[PDB]
Amino acid sequence: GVFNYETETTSVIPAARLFKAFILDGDNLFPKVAPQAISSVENIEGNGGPGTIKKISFPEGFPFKYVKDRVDEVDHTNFKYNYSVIEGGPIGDTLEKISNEIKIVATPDGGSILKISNKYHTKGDHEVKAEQVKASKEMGETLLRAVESYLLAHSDAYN
Ligand SMILES: O=S(=O)(O)c1cccc2cccc(Nc3ccccc3)c12
Repeated sequence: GVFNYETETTSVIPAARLFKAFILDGDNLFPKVAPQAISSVENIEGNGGPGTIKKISFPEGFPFKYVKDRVDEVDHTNFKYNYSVIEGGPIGDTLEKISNEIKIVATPDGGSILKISNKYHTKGDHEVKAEQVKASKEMGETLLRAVESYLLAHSDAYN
């Protein structure tokens, strides 16, 4: 079945720039700005649109070795990005996939709000518990803050 978790968070970076950097160039940026959270990002198949598979490797000592993420949809107009965790880490005989949706909305103060949905699809009925969702939110927030700091310090990046 499906467990749905939603959260919101804010950024001081304008939506279109954040989307370009944080969403569209995560493969380059994440290992660069947050090597302590993501060791590498490998493009396995696809040119960036629906169906593109990436392998995200975590550094030694992390709970999981890697996940493979599949790009589901990329909306350049409305700053929406949907992707699914389809292999590795928590995926296996109890969890089929985690389907994620991210939308970035402009705010009049020149920042943005990120609205995030994560839907865990389980095999049989055993539950997703707070600890796995908490860890996921922590990682996402660490990645956001690292990218934000980089975009603040490198004004010519992603204009
Ligand atoms: O979805 S993620 O792709 O990890 C993600 C991507 C980008 C930014 C995120 C910010 C906060 C939490 C996330 N994950 C999250 C995890 C559990 C519950 C709610 C949000 C973020």
